[PDB]
Amino acid sequence: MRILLCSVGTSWAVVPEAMQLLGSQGFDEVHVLTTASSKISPGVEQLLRYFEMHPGPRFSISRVQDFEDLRSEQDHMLFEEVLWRWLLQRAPQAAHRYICLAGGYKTISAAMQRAAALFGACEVFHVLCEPRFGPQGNREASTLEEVEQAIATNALRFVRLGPEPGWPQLRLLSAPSFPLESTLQGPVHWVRASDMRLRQHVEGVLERSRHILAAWEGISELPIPALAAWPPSHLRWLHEPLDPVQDKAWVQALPKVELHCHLGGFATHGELLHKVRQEAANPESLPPVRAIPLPPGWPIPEEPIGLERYMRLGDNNGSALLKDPGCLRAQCRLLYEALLADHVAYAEIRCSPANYASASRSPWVVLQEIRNHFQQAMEETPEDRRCHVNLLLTATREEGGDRSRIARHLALAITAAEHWKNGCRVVGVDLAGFEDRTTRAAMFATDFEPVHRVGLAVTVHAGENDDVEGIWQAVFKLSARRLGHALHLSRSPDLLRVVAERGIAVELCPYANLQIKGFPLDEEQEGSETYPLRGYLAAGVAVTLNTDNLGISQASLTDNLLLTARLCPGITRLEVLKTQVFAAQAAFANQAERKALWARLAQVPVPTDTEQ
Amino acid sequence: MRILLCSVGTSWAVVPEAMQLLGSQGFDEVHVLTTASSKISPGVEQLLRYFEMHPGPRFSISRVQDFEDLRSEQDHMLFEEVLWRWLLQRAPQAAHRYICLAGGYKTISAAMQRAAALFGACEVFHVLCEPRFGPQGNREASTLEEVEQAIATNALRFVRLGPEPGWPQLRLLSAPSFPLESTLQGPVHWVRASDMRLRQHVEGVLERSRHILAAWEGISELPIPALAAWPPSHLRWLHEPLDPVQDKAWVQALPKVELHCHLGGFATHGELLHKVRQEAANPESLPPVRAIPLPPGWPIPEEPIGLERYMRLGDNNGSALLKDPGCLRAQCRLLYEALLADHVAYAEIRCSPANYASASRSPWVVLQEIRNHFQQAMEETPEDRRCHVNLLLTATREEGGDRSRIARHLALAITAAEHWKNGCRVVGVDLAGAAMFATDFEPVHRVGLAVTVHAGENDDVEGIWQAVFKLSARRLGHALHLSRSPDLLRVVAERGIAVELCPYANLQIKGFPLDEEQEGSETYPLRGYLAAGVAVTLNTDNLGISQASLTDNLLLTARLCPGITRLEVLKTQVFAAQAAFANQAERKALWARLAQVPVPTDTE
Ligand SMILES: Nc1ncnc2c1ncn2[C@@H]1O[C@H](COP(=O)(O)OP(=O)(O)OP(=O)(O)O)[C@@H](O)[C@H]1O
Ligand SMILES: Nc1ncnc2c1ncn2[C@@H]1O[C@H](COP(=O)(O)OP(=O)(O)OP(=O)(O)O)[C@@H](O)[C@H]1O
Ligand SMILES: [Mg+2]
Ligand SMILES: [Zn+2]
Ligand SMILES: [Zn+2]
Repeated sequence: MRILLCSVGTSWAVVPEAMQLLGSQGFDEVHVLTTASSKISPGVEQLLRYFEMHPGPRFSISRVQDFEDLRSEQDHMLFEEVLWRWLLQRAPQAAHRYICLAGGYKTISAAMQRAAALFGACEVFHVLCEPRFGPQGNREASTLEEVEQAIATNALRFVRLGPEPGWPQLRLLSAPSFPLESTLQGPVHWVRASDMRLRQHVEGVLERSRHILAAWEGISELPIPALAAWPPSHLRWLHEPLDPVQDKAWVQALPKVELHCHLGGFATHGELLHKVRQEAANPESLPPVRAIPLPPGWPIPEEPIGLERYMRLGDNNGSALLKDPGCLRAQCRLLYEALLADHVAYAEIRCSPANYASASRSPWVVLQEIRNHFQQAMEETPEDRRCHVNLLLTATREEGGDRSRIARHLALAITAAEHWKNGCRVVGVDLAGFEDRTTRAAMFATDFEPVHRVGLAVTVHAGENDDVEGIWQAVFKLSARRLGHALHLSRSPDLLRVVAERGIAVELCPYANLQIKGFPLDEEQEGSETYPLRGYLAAGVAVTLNTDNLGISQASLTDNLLLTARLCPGITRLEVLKTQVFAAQAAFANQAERKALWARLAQVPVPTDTEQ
Repeated sequence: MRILLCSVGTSWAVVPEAMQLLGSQGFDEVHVLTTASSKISPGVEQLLRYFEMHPGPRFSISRVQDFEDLRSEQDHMLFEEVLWRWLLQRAPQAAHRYICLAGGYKTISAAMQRAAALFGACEVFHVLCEPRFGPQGNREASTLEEVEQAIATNALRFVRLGPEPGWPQLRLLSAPSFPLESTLQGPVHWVRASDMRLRQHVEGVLERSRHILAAWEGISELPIPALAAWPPSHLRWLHEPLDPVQDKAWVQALPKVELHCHLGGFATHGELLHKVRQEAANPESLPPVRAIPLPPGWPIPEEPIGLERYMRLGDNNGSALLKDPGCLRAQCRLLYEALLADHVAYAEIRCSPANYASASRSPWVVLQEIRNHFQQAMEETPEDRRCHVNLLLTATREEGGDRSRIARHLALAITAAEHWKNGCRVVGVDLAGAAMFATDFEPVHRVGLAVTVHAGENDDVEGIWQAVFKLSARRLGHALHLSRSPDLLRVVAERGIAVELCPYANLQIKGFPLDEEQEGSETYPLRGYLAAGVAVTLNTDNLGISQASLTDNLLLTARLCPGITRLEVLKTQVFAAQAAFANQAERKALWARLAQVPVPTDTE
């Protein structure tokens, strides 16, 4: 089976001439598309007559209604937009198509040759008749007799350039997808192009291909393989330094991952603290709102305020408050809205249910409510806009240490891990207060064999400190898989290798680290006191950027990603985009949750200021 | 610059008119391509006349010295070759390239257009002149005076089609790569094409670029990202089950990673055993060659012979022979050339230097020599086929309670960890075996050494638990009973711990059904581990006792695990590449070797 397709200009003999390209085998179905010019209609009748005679195969004559003649580029494109549509309907496949570019404009033959290499074809050929006919014998065949003279006298030359396989994304463009309006004005199919959709599709299938092939070299330096379809000018933008003020609208739209977030430090002051209190189940046991003054310049202080002072800023929330069932519900719902305004796709919230247990509300009752308040908010959100929330139970700070309180949280986490197997889950424990030397014994004095034997992951909170010996015991004694605020790894080069090669992730909180211990800002060169984010990446450490306390720090996740530009000199926009892939791998998520998080991470927003 | 390329034929006024595309500014140097036909010569003389009477931009006239009239596609093939090469010489840049497809045959314009669509161009226009000239005012301006009036009277209408982006890997082709010979028969540069490289290097690019696009979406499933450039038939042959008869040549040519290989069990008998004894420094001390019979069916025994009988099968080599300084070189060199013949790109050899120490050669002297016998062999191999060898020290539990050997090996590994920073390195210790939990393996962890633990012959699930969390093992050897504990099989996958599996050593020790029509209750746990997300690696263990190379071990999986595909054998190599104890420099060099996957030969 073989379709024939050719363009007809002012000479119609080409169509009967191409009929002999296969000797006497001909074509199983021929088609002719030409213009609406008044000089073409006269040739239509001749082909109709010649189609009336020798009517072996099926015939069809079509003319572009909206293309009289070539006056401007708008005309060629108009006919170009129709050729592909007509080329799909008449020719459904690419292995049966045969094309001739004899009749038509020099820009119409170019529209025929190009059109074949895009949707695939079996062959493209040309015809050239000897000018040994007509009066004086110095002209080519122009009558039904002269044409048959050259047909029977071997006066036609066929220049067959060769077949075209076609591109992969265009061999499935079916004509029904791009309908062509055909009018039956007798034996002529006058066609009209409804929309320019097909052209807007091919230009989108060949534009994306050229971008992928230009990025098939650094495809291993790209954290997200979906960045390949990005224009080369955009990929050069991605490789330049981050701008904290120009990229705010790009970082704010990134699908991010949260791994370090305390539930009790969320709404500590401002319009949010007063909103949590208004939800109290009994607005009579709420303690008086203290007056905790934020240090000057908050969120960016003038000097570090130490860890002890940093905790005290969250005294209007936490253990006091949220013991009320109504105020706890508000926190678990006002916090999920924050994770939706940051475009966070996966979050692990750190909670201490034993801090919220009253005489009638056991730690399990509190933990069961926290899980169900996030699971309801998760279910009331579209699957494409839904932030997945998992829970970590915290072995708290110096408030802990007692044997009768660090093993109650471990038992609570073990029971919860086996309880919920879908939706919001308890995925691990957070050994906070690990930097407390007194509580250090309590952490190593308690057995963690049950925690590891049930599949719960351990993350260690290496807060403000300089004891590199604690990090060694966290990796090898507690089998921790993540490290919190490990800001002095570069000092011990031998420990930086162990962390990098073993795959332990490091949780860095830009704002919390700046407000507690302080770091140089905007320095033109990397010195000795500089933030270690860029040194960890060079050493092969899987670093992640988190918020820690959305309320105490007064900075969102976007404000933490932007501060790295002013905190690490030279950090690029592919570096921040790379920490989101490290976080996705450091998350204590199962296969189902990971597969849903990579889909969200593979939707990096396109930049807008890629013009210089 | 605004270089312009013009094609000419029986009409020559196109070039003088095409030069007006830019208006009064014009071009800086317009170039013309022409054939060898005599009929075009009158235009050529007129074209030179126009150029000489219109001085300015560099004017060049080139004729196709091997094409005179369109007769067959052979002429067409020769036209494009020169055309592309001609366009690669007269117009180097893609922003200075202005092309006019008017002049020439009907197939010439397509080549002038298609070629632009492949190499790009600033513009490929089309100048049309009003037929208001000639003696009767009916023909297009043909003479010198008519062309001027056509330009002067604005009888020109240029049909601009647009610029051309081209293709990324094709928008770099320079002139010297595909040169040309221009015979100066006067002001005309008669050009000709020597070879056809500019049509085989181009036609093949679009072949590879369509494979990438087709297989790009189906990516992230290929362990090696470079496989996307494979033909779809090849990329679909990769997803079919392995066939350990027809694939003995593709598996043999694969770059492989060796993570479990014992030095002392290499040349245990046969021709290799005598080539190690033959090089002994003190032939008067070589022990007599004990008679050790191999169970019938070796390497495939009719029944599992257990571990105790397996060890005794290699009693003609090892500490018996390796205490000789000369026999320790043949072992280290006859072993490195066995990995070269197997295409191994990175290997970790397990040795016990304390078993070869005499009263004059301390364990450090033996290790000092083993390291330099591998480093010397590595440096004497080209850096293209060079297998990088690292060393693990095996601290085997002894059946005397004698833990002095354990102490010497652990101290030796810590000492050698800092000594060597390049070339062959001691990268970890092998805990081939409660005492180790009282051994205080912390010091090896503090110096950066990795730990590998052989899983005992018993189904000691509590043993694999303590290796992961007490010994902090990063790899597990012979952990065939992981599926027993569903919670353990999930901890191993989530922590990224790798499992070292030896298809022959496991078959000849425990025994597994072979070529069973479907998965059963006593099948090799390869596919079960892979499905559970466990990082699995296939090794040789003892290349001498087992009598099988790394290639044979990979093929035996086609029988132990029915339905295993050829993409899985590549996954095990990527898992090994990430489970290796190599550093960044070594890992970077190993990824380059892995990326050179051999291409399937049948595919049909
Ligand atoms: N620095 C921190 N370390 C650990 N958990 C913290 C920290 N700050 C806040 N939290 C979170 O707060 C919750 C319990 O602590 P909470 O905020 O109630 O503090 P507290 O010590 O009980 O008293 P206060 O009311 O003065 O804050 C848990 O979610 C815990 O994760
Ligand atoms: N498949 C196996 N399973 C367990 N242990 C093994 C296996 N293969 C070898 N071993 C033991 O592991 C250690 C590896 O050391 P190696 O084989 O290089 O030494 P050797 O020179 O053969 O020692 P020997 O003096 O015992 O003969 C030895 O104890 C060897 O017996
Ligand atoms: Mg031995
Ligand atoms: Zn914290
Ligand atoms: Zn072993």
